Amino acid sequence: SMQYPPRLGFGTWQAPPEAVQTAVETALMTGYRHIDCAYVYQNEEAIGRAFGKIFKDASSGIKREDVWITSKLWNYNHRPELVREQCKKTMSDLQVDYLDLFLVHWPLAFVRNDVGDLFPKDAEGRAMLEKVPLADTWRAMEQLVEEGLVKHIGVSNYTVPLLADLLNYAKIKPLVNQIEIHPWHPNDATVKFCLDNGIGVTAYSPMGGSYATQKNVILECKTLKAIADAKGTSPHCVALAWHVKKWNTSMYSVIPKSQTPARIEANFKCTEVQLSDDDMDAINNIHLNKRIRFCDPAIFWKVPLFD
Amino acid sequence: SMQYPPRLGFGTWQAPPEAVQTAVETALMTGYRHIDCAYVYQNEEAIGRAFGKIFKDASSGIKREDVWITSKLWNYNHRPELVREQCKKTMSDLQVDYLDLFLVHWPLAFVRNDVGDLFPKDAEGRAMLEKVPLADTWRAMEQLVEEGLVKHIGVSNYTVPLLADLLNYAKIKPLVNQIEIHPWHPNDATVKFCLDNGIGVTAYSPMGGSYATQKNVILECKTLKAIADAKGTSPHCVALAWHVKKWNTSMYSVIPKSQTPARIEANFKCTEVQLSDDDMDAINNIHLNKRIRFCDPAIFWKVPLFD
Ligand SMILES: NC(=O)c1ccc[n+]([C@@H]2O[C@H](COP(=O)([O-])OP(=O)(O)OC[C@H]3O[C@@H](n4cnc5c(N)ncnc54)[C@H](OP(=O)(O)O)[C@@H]3O)[C@@H](O)[C@H]2O)c1
Ligand SMILES: NC(=O)c1ccc[n+]([C@@H]2O[C@H](COP(=O)([O-])OP(=O)(O)OC[C@H]3O[C@@H](n4cnc5c(N)ncnc54)[C@H](OP(=O)(O)O)[C@@H]3O)[C@@H](O)[C@H]2O)c1
Repeated sequence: SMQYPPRLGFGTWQAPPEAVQTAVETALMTGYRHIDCAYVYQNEEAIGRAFGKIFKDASSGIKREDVWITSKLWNYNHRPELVREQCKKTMSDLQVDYLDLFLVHWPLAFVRNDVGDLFPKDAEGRAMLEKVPLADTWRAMEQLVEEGLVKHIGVSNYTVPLLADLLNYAKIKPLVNQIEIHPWHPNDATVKFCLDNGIGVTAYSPMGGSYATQKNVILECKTLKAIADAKGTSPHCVALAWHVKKWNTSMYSVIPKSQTPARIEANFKCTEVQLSDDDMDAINNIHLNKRIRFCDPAIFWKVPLFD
Repeated sequence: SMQYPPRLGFGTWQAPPEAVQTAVETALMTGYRHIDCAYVYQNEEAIGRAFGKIFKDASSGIKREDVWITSKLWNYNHRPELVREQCKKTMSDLQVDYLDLFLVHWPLAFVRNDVGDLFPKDAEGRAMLEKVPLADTWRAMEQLVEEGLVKHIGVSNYTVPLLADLLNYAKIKPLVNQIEIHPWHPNDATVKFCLDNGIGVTAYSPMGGSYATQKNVILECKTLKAIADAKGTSPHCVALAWHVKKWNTSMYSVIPKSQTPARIEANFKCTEVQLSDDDMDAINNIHLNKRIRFCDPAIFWKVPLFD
């Protein structure tokens, strides 16, 4: 019954196990119906406890089929024989029998070493990569849909030419591309390319995220704070409202994260904010003065995927 | 090699998976040889990546047999048949073939429901308990020693009468009792009872912990502050030095936790701190003016275990 992820979703990166169960419970009870997960976030079992508690309880008013659940194939599981195994492990942890969506997390194949390092690195701090064609990984992802383990598959951090090439050999097309989009990195050409080619888009770090002590770039933005103040809301909600007005299609969704119940609830009201054309112009100007790609493997893995 | 846990250990409660690997690696490389873990800390797999890496090759300089590794049976696994199952799971996560010590985490048997809630509570917010005699659980713990899965077994949060009764039914004696001990909760009568009966003692929250937002009571103490200042050290090293001078026996250990590399290294120098007899009297008087048991299930589970 859902064709694409619900427009307003909920992220789980960096939420420790001890916070994320309460966070997901709060999101679900607040009304979010799209939860973004990943194996590499090291918290799927805690999330699964939230799903089990809510979906098994006929009193919560929320059933499994009301919720879109996404997870992601980690970089060290790109060898085809590892794809189904991780899918099943992720589902077991999440206490689900199927995923709505399973993504290739990055177009980077990491070695899977004998201690199971999530981020294997050589002495220079560069990620240790494995020889796995992206098409081999994709074919393995397709088999998950054929078996019925997952309803849809997609990609994340794929660039235009990777998407173009995928479209030329995919038997099952990627449902979406999940990529970094926010007022400091609007990513317009790539979004348009996806949507023009019938691929949905999911905006990660939609409020600018928590990145290098980690900082929240949104807290320094005078433009977002001025619009928020004048409208009796938060800069967070103004950012989220900007996404959904800018790209007014059910094929585009946002996945804001908080592990703080008050913020989870407050962010859910972003759909009530009405931005003017002047508001949209002002926000669209932010990246002309400050443009930043935060989630850049050139930085943390010494692999310049986006160059 | 080790009859009792090394005196200076390292705790891992509340360390998220994303921080705890680095934390454990920092501790081991600094010189700690006692790592305190638990299933319920939701981070054993991350800790395992540290152990797996370090113990794989002699080139690290630290062999498995150089390190004392403790874990703990969670409250929902008191049913005898669940004890070995959890022991094996814990060990798989930690990437070890044996534990030096496996503890009964609490003398509370929680129900293990169909969604695996770690903290099952009723409508009134009270923990939901299961009918499992403590002696039944203990017999199942003894089997782990007979099989060779663990070298030693022990208890945590056991009171004097529970310990007396255990000594009377045990075929394998508990090696230690792990309990809350710090300047605000010196726990003298219980410590003395254990040691007098040939049961070791491991001091958890040795610096007063991070507890109800969460606060560190040690940073408001003018007594530890004045002594730390006088001796050119931290209140943290003074509190740790107090423990090891007060109870000067190989049977008594402390497990200070930090997920912060600089603090992990700094705490390890507590052994160089030379406290005087008047320093000891000053620290010993703190609980007369401020006595607090932080880790009290009367608060968070509505079960008054310590009353
Ligand atoms: N490669 C990938 O596919 C990829 C990469 C990045 C992210 N993602 C996904 O996208 C999700 C969202 O991105 P993100 O987590 O990077 O960043 P984000 O959602 O843009 O921002 C998260 C940060 O904002 C804070 N925050 C949220 N609401 C707030 C409010 N109302 N007031 C004040 N602070 C607020 C959070 O703090 P608290 O939590 O402390 O409240 C956290 O520090 C992730 O969780 C993950 O699911 C995917
Ligand atoms: N029921 C049980 O058997 C039980 C119960 C509680 C604890 N435990 C065990 O006992 C261990 C120790 O107890 P604990 O973790 O409750 O409390 P603790 O070790 O007394 O104190 C931990 C707190 O002190 C901070 N800290 C440590 N060293 C510091 C320094 N040098 N400077 C500034 N801050 C410092 C830590 O912050 P950062 O980490 O942010 O640096 C953390 O907030 C636990 O981790 C666990 O393994 C067992």
